[PDB]
Amino acid sequence: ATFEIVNRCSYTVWAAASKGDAALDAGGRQLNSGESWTINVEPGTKGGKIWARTDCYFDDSGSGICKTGDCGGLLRCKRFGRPPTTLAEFSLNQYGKDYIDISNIKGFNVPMDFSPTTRGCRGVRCAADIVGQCPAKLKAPGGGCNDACTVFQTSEYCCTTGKCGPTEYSRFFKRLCPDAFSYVLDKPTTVTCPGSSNYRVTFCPTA
Repeated sequence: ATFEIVNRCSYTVWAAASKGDAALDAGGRQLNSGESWTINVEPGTKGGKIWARTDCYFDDSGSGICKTGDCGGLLRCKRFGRPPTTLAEFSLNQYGKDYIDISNIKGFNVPMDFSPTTRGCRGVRCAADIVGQCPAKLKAPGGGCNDACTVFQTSEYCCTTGKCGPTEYSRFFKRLCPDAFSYVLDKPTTVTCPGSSNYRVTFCPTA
C-alpha cells in the first residue's frame, strides 16, 4: 500500500512510520514545508503508525534527538515515538478490510488529516489548535500537549485494568477533535476501508 505523507505545515517535520517492532519503509525522513514523501507499507501490516516529529537534530549517521516523537534518537524509526504525538493508525488487510483512525491517546504535537486516496471510505482529521488550547497541566515543556496517562501515570488515565472512563483531560481532546480517540476506551472513530486501499497523511491540513 502507498502512503503519501505531505507536510503542509510552515515548519519542517520529520515524518516517522513504524509498527512498533520494525520500521515501515525507511522508517523516517525529513519533510520541509510543502514536501511530499511516499512510502510503501506491506499488505497485512497490523498496528502501523505514522506521526510527525518536531525540532529534530541528526548527525551524518542518522542519530540525534527530536523534541516531540523521538524514536530512540534515530532518523529512521524502528520503534514508536515519544509522546506527545498525534497518531495516524492503521491495520491493513484484516479479513479483507483496512482500518484507519487518528488517536490522541499519546497526546498531540502536529495537526493531521488521514484520508484514503482510493474509493470506498472517508478520511479522519484532527486539525484543531490543541497545542494552543492545551490545559496547563498537560503542556509539554519540550513542546506539544501530553495525554494524561503520560503526565500522571494512573490506572484511570492509562486504562491499565481495561476499566476506565472519560476524564476532564480526555474530554478536552475529544472536544477539540471529536473524530480522534481521546482515551483507550473511547467510542471508536475507526473507519473501515476496502482492503488494500492507499492513503495520504497530511500534516497541518488547514494551515
